[PDB]
Amino acid sequence: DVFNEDYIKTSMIKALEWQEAHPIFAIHPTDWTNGAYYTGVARAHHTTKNMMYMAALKNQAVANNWQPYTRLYHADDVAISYSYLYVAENEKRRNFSDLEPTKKFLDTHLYEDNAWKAGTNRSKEDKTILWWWCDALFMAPPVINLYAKQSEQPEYLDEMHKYYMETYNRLYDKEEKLFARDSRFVWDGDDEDKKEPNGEKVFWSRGNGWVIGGLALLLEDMPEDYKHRDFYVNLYKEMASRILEIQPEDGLWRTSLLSPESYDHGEVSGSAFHTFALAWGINKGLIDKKYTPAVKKAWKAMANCQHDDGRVGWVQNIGAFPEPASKDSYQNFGTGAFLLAGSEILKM
Amino acid sequence: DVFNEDYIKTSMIKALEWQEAHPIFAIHPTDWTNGAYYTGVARAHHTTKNMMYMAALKNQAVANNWQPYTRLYHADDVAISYSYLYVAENEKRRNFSDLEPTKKFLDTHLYEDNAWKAGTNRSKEDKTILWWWCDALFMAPPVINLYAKQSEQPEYLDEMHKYYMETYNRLYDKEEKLFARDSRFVWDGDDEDKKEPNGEKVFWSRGNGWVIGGLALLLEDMPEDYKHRDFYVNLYKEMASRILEIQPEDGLWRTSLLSPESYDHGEVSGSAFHTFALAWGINKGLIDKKYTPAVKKAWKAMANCQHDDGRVGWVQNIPEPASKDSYQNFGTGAFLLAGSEILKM
Amino acid sequence: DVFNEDYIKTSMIKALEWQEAHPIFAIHPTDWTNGAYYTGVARAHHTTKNMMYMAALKNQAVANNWQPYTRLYHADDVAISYSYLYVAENEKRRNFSDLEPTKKFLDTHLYEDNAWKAGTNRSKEDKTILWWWCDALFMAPPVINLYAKQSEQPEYLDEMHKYYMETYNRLYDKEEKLFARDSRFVWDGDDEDKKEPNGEKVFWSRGNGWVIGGLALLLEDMPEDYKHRDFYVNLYKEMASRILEIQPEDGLWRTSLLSPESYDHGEVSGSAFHTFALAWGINKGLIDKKYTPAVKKAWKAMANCQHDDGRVGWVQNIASKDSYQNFGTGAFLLAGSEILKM
Repeated sequence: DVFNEDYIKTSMIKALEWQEAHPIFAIHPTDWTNGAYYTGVARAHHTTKNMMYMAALKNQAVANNWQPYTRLYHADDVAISYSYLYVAENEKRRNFSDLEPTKKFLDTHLYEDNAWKAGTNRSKEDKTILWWWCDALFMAPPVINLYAKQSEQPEYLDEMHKYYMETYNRLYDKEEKLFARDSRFVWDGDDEDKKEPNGEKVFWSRGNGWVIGGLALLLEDMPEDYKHRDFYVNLYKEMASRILEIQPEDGLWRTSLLSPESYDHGEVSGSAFHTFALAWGINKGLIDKKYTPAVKKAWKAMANCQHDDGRVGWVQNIGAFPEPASKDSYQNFGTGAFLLAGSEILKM
Repeated sequence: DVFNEDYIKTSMIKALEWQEAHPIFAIHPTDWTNGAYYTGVARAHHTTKNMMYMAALKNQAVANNWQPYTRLYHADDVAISYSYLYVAENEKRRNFSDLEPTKKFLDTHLYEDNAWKAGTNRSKEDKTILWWWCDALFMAPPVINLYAKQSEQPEYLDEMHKYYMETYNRLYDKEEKLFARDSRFVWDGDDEDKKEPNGEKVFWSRGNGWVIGGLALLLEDMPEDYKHRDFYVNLYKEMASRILEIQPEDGLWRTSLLSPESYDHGEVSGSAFHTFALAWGINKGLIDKKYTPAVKKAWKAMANCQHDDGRVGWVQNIPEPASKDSYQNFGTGAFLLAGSEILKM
Repeated sequence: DVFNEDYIKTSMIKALEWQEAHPIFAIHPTDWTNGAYYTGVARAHHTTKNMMYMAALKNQAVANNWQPYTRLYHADDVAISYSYLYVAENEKRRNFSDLEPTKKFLDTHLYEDNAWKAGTNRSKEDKTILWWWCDALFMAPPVINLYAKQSEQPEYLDEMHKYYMETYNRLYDKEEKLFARDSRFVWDGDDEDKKEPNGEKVFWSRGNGWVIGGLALLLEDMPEDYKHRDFYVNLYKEMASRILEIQPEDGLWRTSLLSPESYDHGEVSGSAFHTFALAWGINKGLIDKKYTPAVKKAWKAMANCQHDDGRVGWVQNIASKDSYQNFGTGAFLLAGSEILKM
């Protein structure tokens, strides 16, 4: 019974236990894959207050010495600080959490020059603004926002806004209400554009999941009266509206948003970010309650991809565009997304 | 059959496995929560000799670089050295274990001045002697005894005894035969005496379980001829009689010793310390064998609170109400201590 | 149903998950027990390509900061570098893998003097050549061989061969086609001779498992035209023919190879090394096809010693249905990794 509150809490614990027994990273335990994963752990804790989530969060923060990863120009490398900030706020204990290494990262990232800001890169991926790919909008903005809030330094939000607007102005497709992953996927309108197998624009489900899930985390903690809030609220509603509209019949979004018929089964990690962001918006009254059944159908479909031992399956491995997954494929960020969806499904 | 030797062994291993897969700490892997946990893992090893226990003990000792935690005035931060001392004795490898950080801790703890010894603290907790709260008598005394034993330096015991007597003189209720947690729970006869709803003095089950289970560990290894040994033996027998006398009908002590009716279910960690200390005393001949069925009733109750995947449940946190899913690493340690003695009965 | 491809892949994943949940070492996570274990994990990845094996390999290499253990004269302390070289080759990723600590170890191990090379030791074990005990032939040669291959430095193979020949000249019993563990077990025809309860020479199953397993790994990656290759092929063929010949009825080698009657039950870790090496050679064409049933029978007997939760049991410590070791799980994964390919 996938909608039963104890079912959902037990499924969430089992997903945590499975992933804790299978640690994984792309390049380091402090990298974006674990940052996204522990961000989901953090929200699962926020909803259930179960000590086991907080144990895992504290475990990893201590093991990593409260360090972000080390490419200071690189948004991916600060995603882990969300978990650090969350524990610092929610574990009231002196001589324990340390936010200095996060502060140091953010100061360099935001205020120091680097090759990406300088716009001197000449590659296909076009690495000529700080956040030149859409996934960055999950990795850095929610951390800068929670940092600004906890430290009472609103100026970080201004710097966040400047870079978020650059990404938005480059990659947000105003006609389709979805983000291209990077400049390669923006159309010039001719026979050399990158297209899906059915000829449509490429909009990657997890790619857009990062953005919309980043919006839900952002709006969760951004001040009510922040001077640019309306910009974020409206982007969130526009993207939510499209994602709802293109949700496949069986409830799971495919890895390709506009060419879902290219895949035989839906993909869990992008679907989990959408279900998180959607359930969040319904719970906050930003999205009409009549959308509850669509958000529940996704939840049901993802719940049925979870193995008896807790593994969250049907997750596409690391990438930058639509690719297949299978029933045993997993990743820590995919467990993280499932934990995010569950943490909001529980509040409906 | 919860009394079958093979049932108990497989239960204890599952409790270890489940806790190893769910590591936890209050402030650090070397903190008292882990020191109590791995002291239960040490005693499980000592009874069963299963290589799985010793693997887990060596893994954390090496991962922690043999260090206790860092507040050298604080008995909680040396609890972890019990496991280190146990590995140094029982893992037969020269040049593997390092007891120097434990020695550095004990020398500063016992011989150098600090603000708790100075007596100037003005808090409600009254942190005006080294071991100003009763739980400290599980954390430091058993480690100082093992250290004194392996170093053959009995002066460490004399120093242990001095501080142990301060805690006993402040907190042991000679009429009730149980310990108050700290000065706040000691009655002065005035307006803010702390009472249970039934009017009785407040004695915490796990608080007393730290003390009596610490007494069993101490007497396990203290020399038969130590000058002060009788004092610990009679303390142990007095607390044991009272703890037996107040045991609830279903086997499990509640979090409150003199007001069990304030809780709707028994609590596992305190009960496990009592069960360990009581079983140990029966096996050593300090407690009369007629008390076996009661010790056994407690083991059965706790064995039924273990989940199928090994989780030891009904453990009150360091607080949310204790529930069937609630666990702690020191609760799994206490369950392993109990099992380690039930096995030898 | 132990021969089905699926049963085999899921058994190996269970063995991995059980071992990963039960970390163990003799003295350090980078010691030989773990080197053996991760070497099985790397071969399981090589056959299956399952991302789970690679996550475990990457995890331990970063946790250990790519360091072998610390006695540079000692072959045991470099066994963990096989997994590091494996990751470096197979995880295509910049500024991630580090082979400098392995290179430093091998340069000192192979090219600098030490007390064992100097020949001054005067004990029963006779620690007077670099690799004075046969297990060292699993620990160091495969790592040297893989380092030589990835660095394009065949001079490392030449130095490997010098030390391998020493251990061969001392410890390989040419009439029995098996290795003695060290000089204590070699006969000189006096009362000091060590014998089994039945009068036979002592040949240890795991001891020999290390050698023949080492030889499969070595032959897997040594260039085909390497000038010393025939020595290694011939040795591998001789050992494999004998180990086939002495394999007990129920499929499992006992701890003692010439006195299996001194034990009630076979032992898994040694068996799993034999099974890996024998299955490897059948697959490579070095061993006759007709020996498939004998290797299949080993795999089945081993498969039946795995608990439901993945534990590989009946492994003698450094033996009972419960007894396990990390290098026993490693040997099980090695065997599986070749059985899959038959």
